[PDB]
Amino acid sequence: MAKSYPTVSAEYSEAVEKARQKLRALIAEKSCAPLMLRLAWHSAGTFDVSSRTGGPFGTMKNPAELAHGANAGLDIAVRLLEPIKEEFPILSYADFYQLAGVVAVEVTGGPQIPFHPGREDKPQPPPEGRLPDATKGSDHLRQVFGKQMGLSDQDIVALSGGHTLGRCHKERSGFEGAWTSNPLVFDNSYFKELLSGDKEGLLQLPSDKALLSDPAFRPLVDKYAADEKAFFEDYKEAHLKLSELGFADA
Ligand code: HEM
Ligand code: NA
Repeated sequence: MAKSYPTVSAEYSEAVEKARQKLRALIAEKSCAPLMLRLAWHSAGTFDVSSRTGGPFGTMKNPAELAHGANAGLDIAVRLLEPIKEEFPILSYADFYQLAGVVAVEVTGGPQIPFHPGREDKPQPPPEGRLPDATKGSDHLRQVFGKQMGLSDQDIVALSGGHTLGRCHKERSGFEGAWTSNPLVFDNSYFKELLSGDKEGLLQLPSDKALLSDPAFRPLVDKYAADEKAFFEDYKEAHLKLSELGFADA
């Protein structure tokens, strides 16, 4: 009951479904689901509840936001998706990029995240600096996910499982390597690798390691490493909330 979703026309809903189908095909055919999940997450994760600025309002299309250091490489994702967007002028960029994130999780075998249309494309990007610093720890994660976005500790650990997909690139973030041996498969391998420690061929960031030493985050790591179904359930709920920060709040 925290949300009151807006009414959109049948044509809008039809466009969402047709765009979803095109996105499912492109994301699978181009093997770019991890990048598209990162696109949706960096679009949404800038929300600060105290000012109601940032969030999933289409601003990743804005070159000034693409130029943020944390968004290096997301210009590639925007350009890859633009041919589909051109076929769906009725849709907001805000909805379109969140739909791409939901599709990225689906096509890699993850949970089916509900999707509710109607986000507006806002004119101003957030200030740079809202997203998490990979070199910091649990206090910082709580400032970013909790104080800014309004999400719970469970949400932090579940969403960190997005690193089950993809990898870091030296020219984008400056880190280099994948968290998992199967980076196109949405599963609980991220948490299993965290628990087994550093090892040749795989990466862990300081922010990942902070989940192991924190007394509230660690039981959640243990749970998700042991129980993929529980991870999928909590991930679905957290991704839904993330994708709707500042949107349709009652
Ligand atoms: C918890 C704090 C987080 C930190 C510090 C963080 C940091 C990073 C960094 C440094 C990269 C590498 C970017 C590059 O070099 O290409 C990355 C990639 C990625 N992030 Fe996170 N991230 C966080 C949370 C999340 C969340 C919440 C999600 C989604 C639910 C997510 C999904 C991804 C994905 C899928 C990639 C790989 C992209 C690719 O393969 O191109 N991350 N993250
Ligand atoms: Na994986």
